[PDB]
Amino acid sequence: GSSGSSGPPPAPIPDLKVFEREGVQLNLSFIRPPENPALLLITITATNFSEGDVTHFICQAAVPKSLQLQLQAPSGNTVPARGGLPITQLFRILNPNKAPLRLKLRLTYDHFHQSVQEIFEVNNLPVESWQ
Repeated sequence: GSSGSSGPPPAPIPDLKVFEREGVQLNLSFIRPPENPALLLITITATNFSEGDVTHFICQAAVPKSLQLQLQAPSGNTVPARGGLPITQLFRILNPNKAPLRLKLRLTYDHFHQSVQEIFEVNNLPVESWQ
């Protein structure tokens, strides 16, 4: 029939701020699937509110040999400046070596008919991720 489980609620991981712009806003989400504990599915949420619709957005990353990285198919190289739907990209990472490393986030796009290049490294990652 139908049966849940016996036990208290776990402790998930709250979003993480990596990039904040007067118009653009990027958020980081960590997912830890039960089937694969050593697997870390990271997600990105780039929102645009400014009066300049973004296009041809490029999202890249970098990880140390120890870990792995998988670039999944995007959703669209276009972001609505009218609070529409942001872009999301899936990235698989293997941390079986039990080594809590960091992740690099490379951003490259065009805004207001101008070149927008900003690179940063998320060093304020949560402990639960590896722990």
